[PDB]
Amino acid sequence: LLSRKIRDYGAKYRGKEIKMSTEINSFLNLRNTIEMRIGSYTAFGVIYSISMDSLKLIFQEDTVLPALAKNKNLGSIQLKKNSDSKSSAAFFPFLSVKLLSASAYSSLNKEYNLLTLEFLSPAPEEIAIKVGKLLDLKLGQNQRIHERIIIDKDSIRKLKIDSDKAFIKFNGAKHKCLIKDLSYGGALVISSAIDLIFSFEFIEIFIEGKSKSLSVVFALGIAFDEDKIPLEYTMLIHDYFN
Ligand SMILES: Nc1nc2c(ncn2[C@@H]2O[C@@H]3COP(=O)(O)O[C@H]4[C@@H](O)[C@H](n5cnc6c(=O)[nH]c(N)nc65)O[C@@H]4COP(=O)(O)O[C@H]3[C@H]2O)c(=O)[nH]1
Ligand SMILES: Nc1nc2c(ncn2[C@@H]2O[C@@H]3COP(=O)(O)O[C@H]4[C@@H](O)[C@H](n5cnc6c(=O)[nH]c(N)nc65)O[C@@H]4COP(=O)(O)O[C@H]3[C@H]2O)c(=O)[nH]1
Ligand SMILES: [Cl-]
Repeated sequence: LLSRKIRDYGAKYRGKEIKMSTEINSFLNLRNTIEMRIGSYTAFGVIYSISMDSLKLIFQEDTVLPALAKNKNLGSIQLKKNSDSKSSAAFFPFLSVKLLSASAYSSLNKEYNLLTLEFLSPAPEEIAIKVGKLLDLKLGQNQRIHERIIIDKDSIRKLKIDSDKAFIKFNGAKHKCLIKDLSYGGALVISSAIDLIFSFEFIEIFIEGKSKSLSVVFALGIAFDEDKIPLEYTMLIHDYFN
């Protein structure tokens, strides 16, 4: 019944995911740090996204990925509940996984792998049913699923960007703007539907998007083109939550 609903969501949402943020971890009661075991080898990584029967994990390069290859691309992971507890009660049993895919990328002169891992036995049903509900909301595009990061003294310190200064380009002209908020999928900027390019100085990152709201200086809401978002931007937002 619950099992059946989870099987239906598995089929419906094959290939889809929910990116992690503070509010998602809170809802799911799932810590974002996770231990992988490959025989007696062990390493901690961070969850990037979760799906109905798989999840994506970030590790440093030259750690888990070669270790998995030596073990026929099988390992086990331990999900923990969203607390600092060291009690047995905070942990789910280790679950068997198999590596489906991996990519390589850079951050701050350090190299990382993003690993897609499939559960070889049922994920905890309490988590699976909530991931399916989040995927229903993502499909609908009727309400927000993630928090937006408001740009202020505290968040600018945590984000790996230097300031609130950015640029908006549209109709062959580039204007200054101030970033007011950021999220995985867009931004609100202030300055003085249309296609545009949002950019800011970084290690200039350019993101193509479309206007969604304007209101009066002018506050402009932007939806980044969903299939084109630079991995470096996505990881900047993920880093903020981690
Ligand atoms: N198309 C589009 N327009 C957007 C989007 N984000 C903001 N806006 C526009 O900007 C207005 C201000 O949004 P806010 O200051 O975040 O203030 C919002 C926010 O606090 C809240 N709100 C509305 N929808 C949601 C939602 O799905 N989730 C959450 N958490 N808050 C929401 O209600 C307030 C007023 O909402 P509105 O009267 O609708 O007024 C919204 C709406 O016209 C977006 O993703 N898409
Ligand atoms: N940081 C930031 N991102 C922005 C802003 N405006 C749009 N976006 C981004 O653009 C995505 C798609 O906007 P939508 O197509 O209007 O699709 C929106 C819209 O239909 C609705 N929605 C969300 N918030 C509001 C709101 O305040 N008011 C209204 N009327 N609808 C909202 O829910 C859908 C999904 O919202 P999200 O998952 O947040 O996904 C939003 C968000 O990632 C902005 O002011 N700041
Ligand atoms: Cl997502």
